[PDB]
Amino acid sequence: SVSKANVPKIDVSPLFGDDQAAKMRVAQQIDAASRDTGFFYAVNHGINVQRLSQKTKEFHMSITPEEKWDLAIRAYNKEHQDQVRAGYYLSIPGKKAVESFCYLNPNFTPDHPRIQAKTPTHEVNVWPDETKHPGFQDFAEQYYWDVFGLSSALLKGYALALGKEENFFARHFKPDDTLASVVLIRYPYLDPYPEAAIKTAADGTKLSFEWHEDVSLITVLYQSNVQNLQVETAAGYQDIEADDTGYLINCGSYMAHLTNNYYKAPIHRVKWVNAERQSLPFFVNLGYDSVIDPFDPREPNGKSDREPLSYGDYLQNGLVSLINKNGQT
Ligand SMILES: C[C@@H](NC(=O)[C@H](CS)NC(=O)CCC[C@H](N)C(=O)O)C(=O)O
Ligand SMILES: [Fe+2]
Repeated sequence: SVSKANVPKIDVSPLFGDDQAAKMRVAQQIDAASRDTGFFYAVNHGINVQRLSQKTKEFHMSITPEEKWDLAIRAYNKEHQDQVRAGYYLSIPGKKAVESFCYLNPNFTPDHPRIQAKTPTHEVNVWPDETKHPGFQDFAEQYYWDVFGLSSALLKGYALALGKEENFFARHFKPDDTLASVVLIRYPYLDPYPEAAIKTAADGTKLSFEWHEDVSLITVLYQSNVQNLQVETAAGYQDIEADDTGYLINCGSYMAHLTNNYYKAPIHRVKWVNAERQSLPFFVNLGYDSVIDPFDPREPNGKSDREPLSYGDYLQNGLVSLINKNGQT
């Protein structure tokens, strides 16, 4: 008595090519999914997810407490005042089970103009010692570009779905300046599992992370094959099936803003499961000054009474608000 949500599997391979009629047939599927539950699995994506999972497991199981403090974001280590987003997010044994590592655009180097200007939401990534984690930084940086490619293709499908030219979103999603992030999250098996680390929903469901809409344009997520996510629907919360061969895709609240809620940002939550598993989201964020004029695909003239919002303003407000609502992660 918690039924499964309709989450279609869509073959996105035409989005990488030049068959325009085939791309329109993919765009139709994206439209349908975005108007129903808001979630779909992208299949035939070209990314080696098994390897991704293996490399990530090797990192999570070998990092030590010393390394974690040395990489910690400022919420856990006061000496690291520049690390708001990038770094290690520690667990608190007996109180908080989850732990994670976040990194941003590898092009945000010490000489990048936005780093020199000290613009909010831009940081230089921190990495563990190469001899303790051979090949990890290089793997993680190449993964960023692999998922960036998949995301650009997906944004082509969303633009066509909405009646726009294929580069409508993608032209604002650029290697030199995207604020996109990867998060490598570890959810542990624990015996006993501390009650303090388990939250409870109004409907009685045990949770690891409460209800929310994503802070993103779209979210491109790989998870282990253990069911955990739920989406709010007409008929209550419904289970999203796991599939550790595909990427789970949904719209974030910036997409909802731009489309006047034609494509809603679905409300979803993370169930508590006592299992050792991985959750590896890529948050598709645009540039700091990117602005798309809002429109409404349900209106004849397509006009909307929403005002333009720059991406940088959206993102900094969003990330802080999500911490205030659902806690530091
Ligand atoms: C999917 C994953 N959830 C999450 O990652 C949750 C909700 S979408 N996301 C966040 O807390 C936002 C992380 C932002 C990141 N630090 C950045 O600076 O860009 C999970 O819990 O499994
Ligand atoms: Fe989410």
